[PDB]
Amino acid sequence: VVPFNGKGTKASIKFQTMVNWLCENRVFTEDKWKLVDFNQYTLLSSSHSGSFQIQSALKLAIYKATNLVPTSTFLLHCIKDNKIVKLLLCQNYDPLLVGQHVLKWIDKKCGKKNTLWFYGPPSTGKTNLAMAIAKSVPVYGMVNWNNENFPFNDVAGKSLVVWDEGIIKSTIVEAAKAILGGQPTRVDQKMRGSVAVPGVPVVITSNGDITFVVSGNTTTTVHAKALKERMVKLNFTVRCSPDMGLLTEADVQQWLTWCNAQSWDHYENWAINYTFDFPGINADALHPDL
Amino acid sequence: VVPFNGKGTKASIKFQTMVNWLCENRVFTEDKWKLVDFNQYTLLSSSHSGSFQIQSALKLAIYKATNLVPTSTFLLCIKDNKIVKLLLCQNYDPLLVGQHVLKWIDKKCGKKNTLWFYGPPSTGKTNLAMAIAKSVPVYGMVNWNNENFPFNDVAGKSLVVWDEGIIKSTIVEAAKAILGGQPTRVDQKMRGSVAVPGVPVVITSNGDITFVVSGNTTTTVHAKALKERMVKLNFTVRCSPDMGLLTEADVQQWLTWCNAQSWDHYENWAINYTFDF
Amino acid sequence: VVPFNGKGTKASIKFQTMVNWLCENRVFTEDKWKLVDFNQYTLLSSSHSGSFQIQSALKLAIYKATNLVPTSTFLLHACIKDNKIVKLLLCQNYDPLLVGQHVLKWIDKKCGKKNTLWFYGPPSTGKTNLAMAIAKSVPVYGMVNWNNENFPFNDVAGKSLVVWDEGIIKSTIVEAAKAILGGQPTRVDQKMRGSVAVPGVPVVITSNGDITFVVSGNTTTTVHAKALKERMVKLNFTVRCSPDMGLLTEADVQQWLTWCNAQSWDHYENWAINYTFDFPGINADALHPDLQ
Amino acid sequence: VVPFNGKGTKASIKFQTMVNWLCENRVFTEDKWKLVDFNQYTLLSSSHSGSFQIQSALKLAIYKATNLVPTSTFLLHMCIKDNKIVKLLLCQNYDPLLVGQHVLKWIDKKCGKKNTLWFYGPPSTGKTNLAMAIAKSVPVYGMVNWNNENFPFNDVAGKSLVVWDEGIIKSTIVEAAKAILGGQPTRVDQKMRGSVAVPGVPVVITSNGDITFVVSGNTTTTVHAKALKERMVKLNFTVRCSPDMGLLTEADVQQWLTWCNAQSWDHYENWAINYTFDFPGINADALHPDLQ
Amino acid sequence: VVPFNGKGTKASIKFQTMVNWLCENRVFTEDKWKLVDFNQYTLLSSSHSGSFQIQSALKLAIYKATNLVPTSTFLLHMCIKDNKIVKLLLCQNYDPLLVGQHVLKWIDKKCGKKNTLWFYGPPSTGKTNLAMAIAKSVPVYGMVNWNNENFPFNDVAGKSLVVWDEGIIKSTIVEAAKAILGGQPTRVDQKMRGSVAVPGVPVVITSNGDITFVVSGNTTTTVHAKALKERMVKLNFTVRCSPDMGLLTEADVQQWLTWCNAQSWDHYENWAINYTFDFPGINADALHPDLQ
Amino acid sequence: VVPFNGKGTKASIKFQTMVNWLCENRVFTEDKWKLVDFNQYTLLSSSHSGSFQIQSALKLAIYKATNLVPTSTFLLHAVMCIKDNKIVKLLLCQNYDPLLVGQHVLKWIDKKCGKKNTLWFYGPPSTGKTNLAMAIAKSVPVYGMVNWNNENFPFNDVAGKSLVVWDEGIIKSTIVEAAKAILGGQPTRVDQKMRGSVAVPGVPVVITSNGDITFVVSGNTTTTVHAKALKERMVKLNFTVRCSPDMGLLTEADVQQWLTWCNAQSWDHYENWAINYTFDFPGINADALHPDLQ
DNA sequence: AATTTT
Ligand SMILES: Nc1ncnc2c1ncn2[C@@H]1O[C@H](COP(=O)(O)OP(=O)(O)NP(=O)(O)O)[C@@H](O)[C@H]1O
Ligand SMILES: Nc1ncnc2c1ncn2[C@@H]1O[C@H](COP(=O)(O)OP(=O)(O)NP(=O)(O)O)[C@@H](O)[C@H]1O
Ligand SMILES: Nc1ncnc2c1ncn2[C@@H]1O[C@H](COP(=O)(O)OP(=O)(O)NP(=O)(O)O)[C@@H](O)[C@H]1O
Ligand SMILES: Nc1ncnc2c1ncn2[C@@H]1O[C@H](COP(=O)(O)OP(=O)(O)NP(=O)(O)O)[C@@H](O)[C@H]1O
Ligand SMILES: Nc1ncnc2c1ncn2[C@@H]1O[C@H](COP(=O)(O)OP(=O)(O)NP(=O)(O)O)[C@@H](O)[C@H]1O
Ligand SMILES: [Mg+2]
Ligand SMILES: [Mg+2]
Ligand SMILES: [Mg+2]
Ligand SMILES: [Mg+2]
Repeated sequence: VVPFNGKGTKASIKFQTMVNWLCENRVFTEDKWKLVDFNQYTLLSSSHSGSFQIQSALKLAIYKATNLVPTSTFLLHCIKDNKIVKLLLCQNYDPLLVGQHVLKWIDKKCGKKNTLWFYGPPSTGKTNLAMAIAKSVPVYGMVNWNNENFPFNDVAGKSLVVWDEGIIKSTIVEAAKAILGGQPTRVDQKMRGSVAVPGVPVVITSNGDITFVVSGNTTTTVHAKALKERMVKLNFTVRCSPDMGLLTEADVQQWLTWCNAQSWDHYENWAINYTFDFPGINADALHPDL
Repeated sequence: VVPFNGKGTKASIKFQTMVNWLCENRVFTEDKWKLVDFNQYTLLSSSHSGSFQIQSALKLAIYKATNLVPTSTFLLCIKDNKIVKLLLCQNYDPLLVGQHVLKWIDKKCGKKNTLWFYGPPSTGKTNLAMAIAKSVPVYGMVNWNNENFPFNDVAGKSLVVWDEGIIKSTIVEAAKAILGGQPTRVDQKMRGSVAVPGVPVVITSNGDITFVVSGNTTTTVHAKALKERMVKLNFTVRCSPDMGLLTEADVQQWLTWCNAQSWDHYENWAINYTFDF
Repeated sequence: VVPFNGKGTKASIKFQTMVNWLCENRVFTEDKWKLVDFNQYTLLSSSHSGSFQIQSALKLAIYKATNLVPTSTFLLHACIKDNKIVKLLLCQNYDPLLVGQHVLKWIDKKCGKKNTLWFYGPPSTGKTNLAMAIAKSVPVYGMVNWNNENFPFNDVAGKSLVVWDEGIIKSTIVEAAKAILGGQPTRVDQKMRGSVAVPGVPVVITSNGDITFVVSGNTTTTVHAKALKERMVKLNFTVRCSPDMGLLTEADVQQWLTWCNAQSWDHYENWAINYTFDFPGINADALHPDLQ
Repeated sequence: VVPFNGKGTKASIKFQTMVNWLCENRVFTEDKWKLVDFNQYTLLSSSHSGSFQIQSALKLAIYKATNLVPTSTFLLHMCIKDNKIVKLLLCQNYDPLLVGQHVLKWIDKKCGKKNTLWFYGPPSTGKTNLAMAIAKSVPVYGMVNWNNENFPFNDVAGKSLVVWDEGIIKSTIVEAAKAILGGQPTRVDQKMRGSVAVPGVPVVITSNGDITFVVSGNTTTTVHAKALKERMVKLNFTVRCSPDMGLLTEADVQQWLTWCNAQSWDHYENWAINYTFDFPGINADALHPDLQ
Repeated sequence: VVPFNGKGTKASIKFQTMVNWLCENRVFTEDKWKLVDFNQYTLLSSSHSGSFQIQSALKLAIYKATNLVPTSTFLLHMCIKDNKIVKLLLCQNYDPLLVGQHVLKWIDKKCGKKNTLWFYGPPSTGKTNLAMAIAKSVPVYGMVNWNNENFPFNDVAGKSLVVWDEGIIKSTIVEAAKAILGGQPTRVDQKMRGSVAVPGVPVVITSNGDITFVVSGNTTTTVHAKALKERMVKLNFTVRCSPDMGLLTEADVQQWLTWCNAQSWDHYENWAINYTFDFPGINADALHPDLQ
Repeated sequence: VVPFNGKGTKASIKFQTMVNWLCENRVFTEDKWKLVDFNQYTLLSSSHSGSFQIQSALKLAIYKATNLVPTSTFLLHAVMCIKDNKIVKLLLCQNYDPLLVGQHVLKWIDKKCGKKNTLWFYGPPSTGKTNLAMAIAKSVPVYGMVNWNNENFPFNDVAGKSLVVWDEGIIKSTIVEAAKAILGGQPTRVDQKMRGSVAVPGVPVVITSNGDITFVVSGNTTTTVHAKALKERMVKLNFTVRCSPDMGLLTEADVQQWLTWCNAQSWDHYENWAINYTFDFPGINADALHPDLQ
C-alpha cells in the first residue's frame, strides 16, 4: 500500500496547504470562510479555476476532519445550572444517562437502535435541543419527508441528520430502515447516480406518532413492528417559558464535557436490552453537584 | 484566525479593486452599473471571463455591504410626504409603524421579525412593500402558492418579499423557521442545498391567507405559535389611481424624520404584541 | 461618480467599436445583421467566442439605444381614408383616432395601471395581424413561451413590447402574470442569469376566448378574474375580414400614427379621468372631418 | 450601412471559403458532406471546435442559398401518363394538374392563410410516401418531434418545410400549433438559446383520424376545431396501394411539377378566388388530354 | 464535385489513421476496442479530448464500414442437421429455410412495408435468445428504452437494427412507434442535440402478450389495430425449450444463414407475392431433402 | 490484431501507471482511495483535469480487474473452526445445509446457474436477511442498488457492477418489463441520466422483501398475471426462525471462511440438483450434512 | 441548460 509518486507542481502544493489551513482552523462552511478570511476568498473567486477549488477544498477538509477523529473530539474541543440540565430535569429525565446515550449515539455505537426520537406536545422544547446539537457538528443534513421521490438528498457526507414533524410512508418505511440503523447503503442524488451513504446518526422530532404508515389517507399500520426496531424514544411532557432563547454552543459543549469524569455503570447494564422508550427518572436524581 | 498567505496574480488585485469600487459607490445591481459606468461594463462583457467576474463581484459587493453595518445605516414638509397621507387615509398611525419597522429591519427586536399584508384588493399594498424593498441593498422574491417549493431563491438577500401565495398545510412547520428567523436548510427544486440563515420577510396577499389551513378545516392550535411573533398589518379603502408608484427618496426622508421621535411609545407597545395594531 | 480606471486589451476596444457601430446603424436583430453586413457575421461565427461576442454586442446595442428615448419616437420616424389599418378599425366600428392616441400614450407607459391591451373576438378578425404590425415597429419585441414551465417569461427582459399571442393564464404562473401585466417591476430567471429585475413593459394579448377565467388544473375558477379585469383594457373584434388582406407592413403603422399624432389631444383628455373596461363605440359627431 | 472594417485571422478566411464552397456545391446536410467529401469531414471531426465549425457552416450555407429565392425553383427543373405520382393521384379520384398547381403555389407561401395540407384516410394508402417524396426535394426539411412536451416545436427554424407525420394536437401544445400552422412570424424557443424568430413555414400533416378534435387527459374537446379548419386544406386518400409500389423518388416529383407548371393556370385561379376547406374532387369534364 | 483543398495538422492525420484502423479491423464498439487494443484505449482516456476522439472515431468508422454495403454481408460468412437454431425451429414447427430467407430479405430493408418481425409465445420458449442471437451479428444494434416517456427512441440513429425486448405500446408513444416501425426516413430527437436523421432500420419485437392492444391509463383500446398489423410479421413460439440450451452464439447464426442463402429461392417469392400477418406453417412434404 | 502505433506523452504514461497501481492495490472505489492514498487524492483534486482523471482511472481499473477473472476468485481469496463462522450458524438455524448454499452462491456469482439469476430471501422482520445480502455485496469489487423511488429510472445504478441488490423490493405494474429484462440475465442496454444508453452484459441480482413479489401491484390493486414468468428466473429461500439482537453487522471477512470451505469439499451432491433446478431451495437433509459441522 | 420531475 505504498503511496504513488505524485510529486506535483506548485499549484498542487498550494491547494494542499490551503486544505490543511481550512481543516486546522475548524472552517467547514462558506460563510465561516467569508468571516474568517475575506482576502483569500476574494482572490480565489476571481476566476473559474479559482472558484472550482473552493468546493473541492471544503469537501476534502470536511472529509479529513470527520474521518480522522470521531465526533466526540469535536464536541469536547456552573455544572448544575446549565439550560440543558434544567430542561431535562423539568422533563423528568436523568441528564447524565441521556448525555451518555448521545455520546454513544454520535459515534455509531448504539447497535441497531441508533436514533433519537422526540415525541411530545408541541412547543415544548423539542426542535430547540435538536438544532443546538446539530449546530455543533462540522456539518449536518436535513431529511426531506416530502416529494415522495427524492427524500434523502444532502444526507451523504454529513455527520448527522435531523427530522422534524416526521411522516413515514411504506415507500420510505423499509428503505430508511438502514439509515435509521446506520447500515451502509447507496442513496441517489439529483442529476447523479447513487452516493454510498455509510450510515450517520439520526435525530427525529415529531408531534404525531410515526410508527403507523400513512397509506395515502387511511393510515394503516402495516409496518407496525418494522419501524419500531430502529429508533429509541424520549417522550416530552411539560412546557417551558417563552424566554429561553437560543441554547448556543457553550452550554451544550459544557453539558457534553460533564460526562468525562463519571462512570457509565448503569449504561452497560442498560445496554443489554435496548428499550423502545428511554426509562424515565424515578429516584436516581440529585447528583452530588445537583 | 491567522490570515493565510495567498499572494496572487495581478488579476486578483484588479478584482479586489473592482470590488472595493463597487462597494464604495453603493452599486449593487447591473442596472446601476450600466447607469453609472458604461465603459467598464462594455469592456468586461466581451468574454465569458468578464461576465463571470461581473457576477462574482456583484455577489461579493452585496455580501460586504450586508455584513459590515446594520441595514438601517443604509437608510439613515413632514405632512407633505405621500406615505404619511396614505397611512392617515389607511386609518393607522404612521408613527407606530415607523418606529416598529426600524427595529424590525435590524435583527435585534427579539424574535419579532414578521410583516404581512392582506385585506381589500387593489389598495396600495404592493406599492409600499416594493418601496421598502427598493431601499434595502437587495431583495428576494418568491411565491407561496406552490406550498411545496416556496422558499427557493431566498438565500443571500437582506430582505425577502412574497408578492403572492396562500398558506397550505404541507409547509406549516418550515415557514415557522423562516418567519421566526432561525437558520435552517430548505430545498430549491432544481438545486440541493440552501443554508438560509434567516432574514426579514414581508408578504402581500389578497385572499384569505390568515388561517393555518389543514386541507379544508383550519387547526388553530398552530395559529398561536406563529402568532406570538407575527405582528400583522392590514390595509383599508382603495386609493385613487393617480398616486402611482412611491419612490425611495421620500421613504428615506420619512424614516429620517421618524428616527428622532420618541421611542417610549413603541417600548410600551412592546409589552403586548397584539396581532392587530 | 468617477469612472473606474480599467484598462482593456485591443480586443475589448474592437468590441466597443462594434457595439458603437451596431448602435449607430440601428441594427437590433440577427437577421438585420445578416442583411446589412453578412461578411462580418460570417467572420464572427467561426468560433464559440465569436457567437458569444455576437449575442453580447446585440444586447448591449439594444440597451444603449433603448435608454431614455421614449419608444413613441421610434414609431414616428416617417390621403388617410385609404389606410388599411383605418379601414380595419372602421370595419370593427371603432374610432381610428382615439385608438391611435391610446396606443401612443400606452407604449410610452404614460397610461397608468392599464398597462395591457386585449384583442378579443372570433377567428379571422385581424387581431394577430394588427398585433404583429404594432410589434415590428418598435426596436425589439419579446414573446411569452407557451410551454416551458421553468422559463415562462423568458425573452421579456431587454425588450420594448411583449406580444403574448394565443393566451391562457396557467394556474402555475397566474401570479407572475398578475405582476407582469400590471407593469410593476419584478425579477425573473433568465437562463443562467438567475433573477433579472425587469423594469416593466407594455403588454398586448390576443385570444379567441376569455382569459380572465384561470384554469384550475382541470376546472376554471373566477377568484382572479376581478384583479385581472382591474388592470386590462379590452377591445372587441367582430366582423370577419377579407381572405386576402395581406400582412400589415411597418409603413402603414407609421402613417397611421403620424396622422394621429398631430391632432387635438383633448378627447383622450376628456376620456382620461375614468378608464372604462372597453373603448366606447364609434360616434357620428366625434370623427375628424378628414375621415368624413 | 457601410460594412464594418474589421478583418479576421487566417482561420476565419478558411471558414469563409468553406462556407462558400458548401453554398456553391449545393451541400446542405451532413449526409451529403459525408458522401461527397469524407476527408474534410474526418479532419474537422477531430475536435470540438471542428464540429462547431461544421454546424455553423451548414447553417450559414442554408441561409445564403435560401434567402430571397422562392422554394419552388428547387422543385422545378418524357411521357406523363406513366409517372407514379400521376397514377397515384388519379387512383384517389383527384385532378393531378390542380393538385400540382396547388402544391407549387403553396410552397412559396402564396396561398394566404391556407398554409397547411392535411392528408386523411385509412392506413396503407400513400399519404406518408407522397409527403416524404415532396419533402425530399426542398433544400432542407424539419420535423416536429412527437412526445416532448417541453420543447414541442424544436427543429423548425431555418427549415423550409415542416412535416407532421402521425400527429395529434394535444391541449398542452395547441397554442403553439395554432401559431405555427397559421403561417405568420413568431418566436419559438430553442436549445442553448432563447427564441429564434421563425418567419413562417409551410406545414404538411398526415393522419388516420380527425385532428381538429383536441385530446385532453381522457376527454376530447371541439372548441378549437372551428378555429383550425381555416388554416388547413383536406385531401381524402381512400384507395389502397399495391405492395410493390416502392418508395417514391425526387425525380418523379420533379418531373410531375415541371410538367404541371407549364399548363394552364386559369382553372386554379377560378377555384382560388374562394378557397374551400375541402379540395374539389376530380372533374371528368376538365380531364386534360395528356392524362385521358 | 471538387474536394476541398484545406489540410490539417498532425493531430488530424493521426485521427484519420486511427479511424481507418478502426474501420479495417471491424472494431465497432468500445468493448471490442478494449478487448483488442487496451494500450491505446488507456492512452486516449486520460483527457477530455481523448474521449471526444474515441466517440467521433467510433461513429465515423461505423459509418464508413456500413455505407453502400448490404447488411446481410455481415450476417453471411459441418452438418446442418445439428445446428441449434435449426433444431429450435424444427421444435417450433417452422421451415428453417423459409425463415432464414425471410430474415435475409428483411435485414436489407427489402421486405416492403413489413419492416417488423414479432415473436409471440408463452414464457421460456427461446424468443429472446434467438432475437439477441441475430442482434450480435450486425455491426451495431440498438435498444428501445422501456420507461422514459420523453425520449423513448434514443440509441436508434446509426444502428443497423433495433430490438424491443418485452415491449408494450403505451398510448402516449403510439405515434412515434408507428413512425419507427414504418421503416421510412424520418428525423428523431436526441438529448443535448436537435434531431438526427434516421434512414429507417429493421425492428424486431419480443413479447409474451398481445402488443396490438394499446394500453391507455388503466384500460385497453383497439383503435390502433390495423395500422400496427400492416407493419408486422408475427411468429408463434410454443413448446418449452430445454432448461440448459445456453446462449446462441453468432457462429450458429452465420452457419444457418449461409446455408439458407446458398440454396434456391423459388419457394420464397411464391409467398412473397402476398405477405401475410401470420407466418405460414410447416408441411412435411416441402422440407429440404437435407433435413428429411 | 496488430495494435495501433500511437505514441503517448508523459501525462498519458503517468495516467497509465496510476491505472496499473489502482488495479494492483484493489482500490475499485473512491472511499478506499481517500482512505489509502489521501495525499495523492488531494493533489489530483486541485483541477478539472485531475478530477476527470480520477473517474477515468477508477473505471479503467475496475474493467481491467474484472475483465477476465471470475468474481468467485475475488470472493474466495483465502484458520479457526468451521463452526465458529456466524453465517454457518445462522444458516443451520434456518434449517438449511450450508454446503449447498455456499456452492450455489459460488456458481451463481459467475452466471453459471442457467436462467436462474435472482436470489430471493423471504421472511418476517428481524430474521437476518439484509445483513447476509449486504455482507455478500461487500466482498465483490463493486455493487449497485436499484433506485427505490425513481420510477422514471428504476435501474440507473446497474452499469458495470458485479452485483445488484434490491432491498424491500416491491414490483410495480409500470416497472415489470424492465425488471424482467434485468432479472433475465442476458446482454442488454439500459438508459442512463443526462446521456445515452450503456451496455450491461448481465449482472447477478439479490433481492430481499418482507412480502410476496410475484404478485404485482397496479395502481392500488394486485394482479398475478406476471407470476409464472417471474418465478421462472428466481431461487427462493425462507428465513422463518427469528434471531436475537446479537449479530453485530457480519463483516465481509466471514464469507471468505464460509466459501473457501464450501469449495473445498466434493461436489457430488449439487450436480444432482443442478440438472433440474427448482423454484424453492430444497430443505435440510439430516443424514446428508457434512459431519465436520454436526 | 435540459432533463427529470410531479
Ligand atoms: N404599473 C403601474 N404604474 C404606476 N402606478 C401603478 C401601477 N400599478 C399600480 N399602480 C398604482 O399603485 C397603487 C396600487 O397598485 P397595486 O400595487 O396594484 O395595489 P395592489 O393592492 O397590490 N393590486 P391588487 O393585487 O389587486 O390588490 C395605485 O395608486 C395604482 O395607481
Ligand atoms: N400567412 C398569411 N399571409 C398573408 N395574409 C395572412 C396570413 N395569415 C393571415 N392573413 C390575413 O389575415 C386575416 C386574418 O388575420 P389573423 O392573423 O388570422 O388574425 P386573427 O383574426 O386573430 N386569426 P385568429 O388568431 O385565428 O383569431 C386573413 O383573412 C388574411 O387576410
Ligand atoms: N418501407 C417501404 N418500402 C417500400 N415501399 C413502402 C415502404 N413503406 C411503404 N411503402 C409503400 O407505400 C405504400 C403505402 O403507403 P404508406 O407510406 O403506408 O402511406 P400511408 O397510407 O400514409 N400509410 P400509413 O401511414 O401507415 O397510414 C405501400 O403499399 C408500399 O407500396
Ligand atoms: N442468462 C442465461 N444464461 C444461460 N442460459 C440462459 C439464460 N437465459 C436463458 N437461457 C437459456 O435460454 C432458454 C430460454 O431462453 P429465453 O431467453 O428465456 O427465451 P424467452 O422465452 O424469449 N425468455 P422469456 O421472455 O422470459 O419467455 C432457457 O431455458 C435457457 O436454456
Ligand atoms: N446497524 C446494525 N447494527 C448492529 N446490528 C444490526 C444492525 N442492523 C441489523 N443488525 C442485526 O442484524 C440482525 C437482523 O438484521 P436484518 O438483516 O435487518 O434482519 P431483517 O429481517 O432482514 N430486517 P429487514 O431487512 O428490515 O426485514 C439482528 O441480529 C440485528 O441486531
Ligand atoms: Mg392568432
Ligand atoms: Mg403515416
Ligand atoms: Mg424475454
Ligand atoms: Mg433490511
